[PDB]
This record gives sequence, C-alpha cells and structure tokens, in this order.
Amino acid sequence: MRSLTLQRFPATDDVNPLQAWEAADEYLLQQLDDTEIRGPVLILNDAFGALSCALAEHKPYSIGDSYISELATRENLRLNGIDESSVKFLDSTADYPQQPGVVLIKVPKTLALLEQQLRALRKVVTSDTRIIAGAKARDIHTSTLELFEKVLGPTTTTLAWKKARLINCTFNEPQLADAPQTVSWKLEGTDWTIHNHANVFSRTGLDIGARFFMQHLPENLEGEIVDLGCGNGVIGLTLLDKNPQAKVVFVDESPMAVASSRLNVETNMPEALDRCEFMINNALSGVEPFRFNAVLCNPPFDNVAWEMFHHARRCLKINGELYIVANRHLDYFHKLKKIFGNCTTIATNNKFVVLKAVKL
Ligand SMILES: C[S@@+](CC[C@H](N)C(=O)[O-])C[C@H]1O[C@@H](n2cnc3c(N)ncnc32)[C@H](O)[C@@H]1O
Repeated sequence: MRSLTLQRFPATDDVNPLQAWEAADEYLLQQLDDTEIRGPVLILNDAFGALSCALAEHKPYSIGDSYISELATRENLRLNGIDESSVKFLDSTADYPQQPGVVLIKVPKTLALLEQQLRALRKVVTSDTRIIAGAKARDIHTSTLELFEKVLGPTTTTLAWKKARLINCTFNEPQLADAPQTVSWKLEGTDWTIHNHANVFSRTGLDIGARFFMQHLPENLEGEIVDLGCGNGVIGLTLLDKNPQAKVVFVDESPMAVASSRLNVETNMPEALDRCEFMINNALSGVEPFRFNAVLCNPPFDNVAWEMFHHARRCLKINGELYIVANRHLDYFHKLKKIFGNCTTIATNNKFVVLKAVKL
C-alpha cells in the first residue's frame, strides 16, 4: 500500500485474495493524512504490520495477540529498509502507554478480544485521543459499536470505501462495571478449573474435538512432549497428569493462549510446573530437530496444519509420534501418510478422527 512493499507471513502470490493489507488499513491511514500526529501511537491487531510500517517514523506501539503478526511486521519493516527498533511490540494483556494521541484499531475476529482491548485502552486514553477502528464493512456489527459506546464512548461511522468501513470514538469514560480478565469453567471428570483469556480458542467451554482427543491420548511417555497449539492448555494438563515422567512444552502463536496454559498449570497442578516449558512460537520454528518423543496437535479448523505436521516431523525423534485430532472429512490421513510415510487411525467420532504418525 502507498509505495510500501508488503508481504503476508507465509508469503502469498499475486492472485491470492489474501494479502498483507486490505482497504481497511489504507482507509485508516488516510484518516490521518490531514493530521499532525502526536504519540504515543497505538496500533491494535495490525495483522502483517502494514500500519506499523506506514507509521514507523512515529515509533508506534503494535499491540496484539499474535507472534505471527510480529514476525510478519519485522520482515516487512526489513523489506522497506526500516529499523526494527522503530516498532515496539506489546501483548494485548500488557499495560498500554499512557496518554496515547492516536489509537488505530483493526477490529479483531472476536468480540471478547475487542472488549478486553477497549477496557485496556479505557485505562490510558483521554478525550483528546484520536480513536479510530477499521475493518471489512461486513465485520462491523451493531454489537461492535455497542461495545465501543459501553466501554469508551459515543461513536460515529463512515461511508463504505472498497468494502472497508471505520468507526470514530470519542472517549467519554462511561459508567462501567469492572470485569475479569479470564473466563473459567470446571473441566468435567476433573478437579480442574480452566481459565481462558479473551482470544483463546473455545474459551467458554471444553471443545468437543479436545474432549475426544483426551480419551485417546498416549500414556507412559518419557522425554519432552509437545502440546502444539495449546490454547488453554487442557491437552497439556491432561498429558502432565497422564505421563508422570514426561516434560510438556506448551506451544502457541497466541501469547494469551500461552498465558492461559501457564495459569491453568499454576492453578490445577503447580507441583508439575518443574516439568513445563511455555513457548510462544510459530509452530516449532527455530526448534532443534530430533528433540521430542511425542507431539500432540489440534490444528486450526489449511497450509497451517501442514506446516505444523512438517514441524512436528522435523522436531520429533526417530520413532517419535505425532498424534492429531481432526475433522473426519479432511484428508489429513493421506497428508500425514505422505509427510511421514505412515499413518494409523486410533479412533473416530461422528465428526472427529484421532490419527497417529511415526517418524521414520
Ligand atoms: C483448534 S485450537 C486447539 C486448542 C487446544 N490444544 C485443544 O485441543 O482444544 C488450535 C490452536 O493453534 C494455535 N495456532 C494457530 N496457528 C499457529 C501457529 N502457526 N503456531 C502455533 N500455534 C498456532 C491457535 O492459536 C489455537 O490456539
């Protein structure tokens, strides 16, 4: 956009509708064209760093719940000959810089994340703060606006431009009851309470894919085993409780997922903390090959799952095992067989299948 060269993480080609930026980003930017910018500049959910690159000279803070976004942003900064140091990266749960002058928000996929972010902004914005949100027009719902009025203040909206649309907010500090950071629920059949940060997968209750997976999890495992894409950590917890001698690596792209996992171990079995590693990563990038005895994965429901499978194969030991839950209809059996040479169906739901591939 605007003479910047920008690439998605995993880079895509020219006919892939998925690109590094969308109209919404440019529309947002254009709101500031006739503006003298006063930092701090906060940028939320900047997916591949388009806004961060555009506004680097102002030394923006890029806030979000995605390490992939940070990686992508650093790459794009480099492709544009901009210093990495120009952009400061913050997790969504962190304390935001006080008295920001400009807050740009890409509306996130989930209402819950948006609300936690607006409550976090509520602590730092003033009525002088220029607050603007942008997204595909179709992603701007009445509920979105309502959220804004509830937490920050009165909203104005713009016309559509290339399927994108924006919201302007003027901070009112409206009357608001405080709300918890996490949503908790009891894991059936357990003494465990599972806490879930705003952006965590299936945060309101146990995922049925995971419920099916937990029944056919491998036991009597040693060495290190991976909860690859851990989310709230439930699989990891179950592995710790099932494999007394193993250490468990909780891995997720989302710092909120990792935080949730850490919290759930600290909360439901602190005596096991000595055997846990909590890693924020893009799958297993930069991880030593031949390190693990087992990897367990409930891939997002794709290029992604295949990336995970490959990482799994690479970092597994010989005879190490990858276990997966997947929707029954995807051809994951054959992708696994291709990647590993083998594959075995452990179990199958009405909707889910648990697969197993050995590293050869
Ligand atoms: C379907 S959820 C599985 C959650 C939990 N392990 C379970 O079984 O219920 C998939 C998780 O993978 C994470 N994820 C997506 N892409 C990733 C990536 N490239 N690297 C690491 N984790 C990723 C997502 O944040 C999400 O938490």
